[PDB]
Amino acid sequence: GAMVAKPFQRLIDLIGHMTLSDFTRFPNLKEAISWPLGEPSLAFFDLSSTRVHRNDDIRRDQIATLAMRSCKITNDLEDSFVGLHRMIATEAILRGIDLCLLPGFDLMYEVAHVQCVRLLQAAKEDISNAVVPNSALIVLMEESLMLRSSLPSMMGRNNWIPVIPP
Repeated sequence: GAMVAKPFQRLIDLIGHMTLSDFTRFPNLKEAISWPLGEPSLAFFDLSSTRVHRNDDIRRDQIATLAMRSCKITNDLEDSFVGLHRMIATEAILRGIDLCLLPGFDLMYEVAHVQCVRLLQAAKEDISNAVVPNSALIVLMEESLMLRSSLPSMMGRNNWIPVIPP
């Protein structure tokens, strides 16, 4: 059916035009977008943005592939969507994200939402290590500012574990 809201749509649409190296240059941010695939990816942003020109015919295949790679079920497409929905809920519970926002109708949006929450918590740690801001970092700073005033609960728990340098 339809979701009750899509709180991070605007941020998603900004991130969908950025590039992977705008995030991978910062250690905590890199880790933020390395869930759920086990490598840094903007693919869920790309499929969720309202600004990205995509082709509908191949959307369905891309979504299937992303689900299968996330949860590692490849033998049944519907099991893999269940599997990805489970990953979403698992991470959202840890992040303190309200599960009413994530009913599993638009799994691409839901992963990007959870990644946004990860990014906003991760940015604080990179900033307190005095990284050099780029426009990706500034966008995250601005969204946090807006939320601290509007609806601080949308950012979840302040429980990001800092990445340790190699």
